[PDB]
Amino acid sequence: SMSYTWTGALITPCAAEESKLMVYATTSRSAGLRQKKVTFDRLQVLDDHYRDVLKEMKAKASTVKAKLLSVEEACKLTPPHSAKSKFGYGAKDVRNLSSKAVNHIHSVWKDLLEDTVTPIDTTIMAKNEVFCVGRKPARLIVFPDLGVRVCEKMALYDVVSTLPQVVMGSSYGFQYSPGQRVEFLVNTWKSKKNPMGFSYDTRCFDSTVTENDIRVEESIYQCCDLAPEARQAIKSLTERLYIGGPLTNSKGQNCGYRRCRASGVLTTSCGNTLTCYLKASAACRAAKLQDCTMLVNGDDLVVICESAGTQEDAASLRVFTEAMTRYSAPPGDPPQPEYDLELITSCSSNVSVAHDASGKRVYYLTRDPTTPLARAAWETARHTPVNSWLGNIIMYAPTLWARMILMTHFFSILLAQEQLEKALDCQIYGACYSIEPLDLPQIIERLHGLSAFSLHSYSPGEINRVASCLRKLGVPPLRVWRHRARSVRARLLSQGGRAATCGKYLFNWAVK
Ligand SMILES: Cn1c(-c2ccccc2)c(C2CCCCC2)c2sc(C(=O)O)cc21
Ligand SMILES: [Mn+2]
Ligand SMILES: [Mn+2]
Repeated sequence: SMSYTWTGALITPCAAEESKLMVYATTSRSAGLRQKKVTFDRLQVLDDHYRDVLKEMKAKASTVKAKLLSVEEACKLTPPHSAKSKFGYGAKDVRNLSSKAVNHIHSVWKDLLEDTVTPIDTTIMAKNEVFCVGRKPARLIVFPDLGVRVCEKMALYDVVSTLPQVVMGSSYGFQYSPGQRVEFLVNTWKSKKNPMGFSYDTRCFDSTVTENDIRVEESIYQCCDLAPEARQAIKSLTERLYIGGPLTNSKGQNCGYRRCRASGVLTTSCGNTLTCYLKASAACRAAKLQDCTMLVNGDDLVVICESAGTQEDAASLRVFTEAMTRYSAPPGDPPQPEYDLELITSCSSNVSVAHDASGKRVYYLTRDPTTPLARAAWETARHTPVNSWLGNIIMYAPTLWARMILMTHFFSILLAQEQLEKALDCQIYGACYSIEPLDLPQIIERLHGLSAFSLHSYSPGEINRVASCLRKLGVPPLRVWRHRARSVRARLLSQGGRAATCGKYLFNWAVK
């Protein structure tokens, strides 16, 4: 079946959007190009490898017990800036347990229990994201109304937060902080006698997810020991929402119909990760890969196994790809065997190595800095809700580029504007935090360890990547950042207190 059908009505913005300050932001103007790419017929043919892996996943899922959340619990766990309901209340009313919201949520719940067939309405919007130099079109986001979204937590929050780690174990990527993720990847790599690894990412993954895939996911959830109302709600959600439904634009027009994964539902991440794990584990068996270990984060897969030799390895990957494709998930770019862990990129990132103060080798997670730099650039001139700059500084604190460029430039600006003490909203790991810049040393220490303030002797390859990207983008070279940092550090130190703590920890590297 067609992943989507379209009426011709346009995907419309609900606010002024911005396409420029090179660096661009996606807008609804490009929605059409995305629509075209994401619209196609799915062919899927399952085989015994698939059935066998599924069986094993269900056996694990059958050891999980999950509860319903009360309306109140689901209200409190609703994010503060999520889109308001069409029924007269918003997130803040949900979070503060307003009778309007609570009564509507209860009525949505009752409807889900009493009707398991009527397709539920969704809104479709174009995502506004910043990229750098062609242009990629806007990604689409499909979500139901706020009341429905609270009900999804009621039925499934306890499931999505407990089940995936049980079914997928160490392969469930979302359990890992950056350093833990590296630790898993390095230990896996070092465990193989002659390691080979590869990344795979599916072309339009959400569009490739079929009705059957979504029903198989539901059948995994129903293996859990659940309350009878939960079972009914999960069924109803699956039939009325997850498998598909009508799409409405921001102006209330009907845009069409969805027969694939909606991107804006509670189960998107868990379900995509489970479905990718299922197809990829079965594809590892088809390909006959030896001593396979997988890491999955949605449709971002890394596989590390024992090499069977160069040509053998190249042929097995084609076999893996062929299996993935029969299962509905062809790659954007064909996977390539890698024999150096540093060269495997997944979730836009890769493992690299540096040295701590003692000279000990320390592995850490990095990435190509072009997008982070471009987003930081945007945020110097505009301003937004996520403050990706700050998020990158935190998640990529041990990297040469976050330390030399992002930390420097941003403290430079905070100092100049006297806003060291002003908290900033920052979206990280799906949550919105209010972060004070002076709190960074503690945050980084907790997330990455003290060695993050002491890494040196970066790998040549990583240093040259940073240098190249700066050259490509016309940003000053590393020597200038070091000079700037020495100045930033002196200034911080001059202020004493916590400002000095920042200078000392964040900018220890810039000292002579
Ligand atoms: C060009 N440029 C950029 C930049 C612009 C577009 C995309 C990425 C980085 C930047 C970004 C500014 C925000 C932090 C990362 C670098 C800077 S700083 C600078 C200077 O002369 O001091 C020049 C630039
Ligand atoms: Mn993909
Ligand atoms: Mn992906």
